[PDB]
Amino acid sequence: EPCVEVVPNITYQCMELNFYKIPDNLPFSTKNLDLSFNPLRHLGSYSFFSFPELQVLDLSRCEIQTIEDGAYQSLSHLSTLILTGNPIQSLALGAFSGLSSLQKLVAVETNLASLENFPIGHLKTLKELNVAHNLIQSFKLPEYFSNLTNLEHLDLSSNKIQSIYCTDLRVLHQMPLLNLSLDLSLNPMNFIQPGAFKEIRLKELALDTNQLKSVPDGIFDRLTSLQKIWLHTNPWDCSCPRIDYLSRWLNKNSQKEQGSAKCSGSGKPVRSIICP
Ligand SMILES: *[C@@H]1O[C@H](CO[C@H]2O[C@@H](C)[C@@H](O)[C@@H](O)[C@@H]2O)[C@@H](O[C@@H]2O[C@H](CO)[C@@H](O[C@@H]3O[C@H](CO)[C@@H](O)[C@H](O)[C@@H]3O)[C@H](O)[C@H]2NC(C)=O)[C@H](O)[C@H]1NC(C)=O
Ligand SMILES: *[C@@H]1O[C@H](CO[C@H]2O[C@@H](C)[C@@H](O)[C@@H](O)[C@@H]2O)[C@@H](O[C@@H]2O[C@H](CO)[C@@H](O)[C@H](O)[C@H]2NC(C)=O)[C@H](O)[C@H]1NC(C)=O
Ligand SMILES: *[C@@H]1O[C@H](CO)[C@@H](O[C@@H]2O[C@H](CO)[C@@H](O)[C@H](O)[C@H]2NC(C)=O)[C@H](O)[C@H]1NC(C)=O
Repeated sequence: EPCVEVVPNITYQCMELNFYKIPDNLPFSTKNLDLSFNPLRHLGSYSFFSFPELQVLDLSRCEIQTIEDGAYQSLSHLSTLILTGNPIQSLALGAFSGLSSLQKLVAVETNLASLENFPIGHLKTLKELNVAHNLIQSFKLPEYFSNLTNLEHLDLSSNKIQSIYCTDLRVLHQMPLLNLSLDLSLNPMNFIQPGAFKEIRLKELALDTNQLKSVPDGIFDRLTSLQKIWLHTNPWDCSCPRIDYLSRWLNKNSQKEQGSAKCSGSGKPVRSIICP
């Protein structure tokens, strides 16, 4: 057997074994399958018919360019799907058909340019979507996000987002159950429009290591139950009264600040600024 048997009947590690096809020699009972670093290249319909009990499937760095309709149709119990580092160029509209239990979808560095085209609108069980390290230019969340009533973590870090506009979070405003962690850090973001966050419950908000010189007055005033926020490594303009709102807010909410937002040119912590 080429794969490593971690737990008999349950967990198999098939990493870097030059598989060009899904293995057919493993137990039907398998729950956890790691196929990372294999030249899989294309996933046809019913690729995982031998693995109906799968809960976790790792397809990281498998050179996958295309995923056909029903590629994972068999996988009614899959909770975690990992597609990190595949040069995906064709994702069929029914690519994720059958994934009735999916809670975590990891699509880091999958050549993703927009959420609009991304066929995940039927995955109502989804709790976490990780699309970090991609090519997304817009934070406008598509209408299908209203289907994702269990979403609690959205990672859009290391993308190509330059702005947050008011309309961007429109879909989320109608969703009271929401308790969302939102990572928008490591983006070339230099603009946040006034009123962009209106009373959403963002448990966590990361906007560090962007290109922000300022934020609108009152931008965070309507946030509900914010627990942690990252704002550091931005070129903050600490001239008064421009920095008045943000310095006041960070001072008051200092327990929530992770890391230290600092003034461009002086390095003084933004939370320590007091305008005359
Ligand atoms: C956002 O969701 C809606 C509906 O959500 C349902 O999704 C299913 C999979 C399941 O999770 C369930 O719990 C949700 O209520 C999507 O709109 C619906 O799309 C389906 C097609 O998959 C339509 O069903 C079809 O209906 C026609 C007749 O009307 C039949 O001939 C077909 O066989 C099939 O049953 C359904 O009508 C749509 N509902 C409405 C009111 O639009 C929507 O597509 C989705 N958004 C995205 C972009 O994914
Ligand atoms: C547990 O898995 C076995 C098959 O895997 C066995 O043999 C090795 C691969 C070994 O590493 C270890 O995983 C395990 O002992 C299942 O038995 C097989 O079931 C199929 C039908 O699905 C039969 O056709 C096979 O004859 C039979 N054994 C063989 C030789 O492969 C077994 O059903 C499964 N048990 C549970 C509780 O799910
Ligand atoms: C979002 O916040 C809500 C409100 O506190 C959390 O829901 C509660 O979670 C605790 C612990 O699991 C339970 O004791 C309460 O009964 C829950 N209340 C509800 C709404 O039924 C929720 O867990 C938070 N979400 C995240 C992702 O942390």
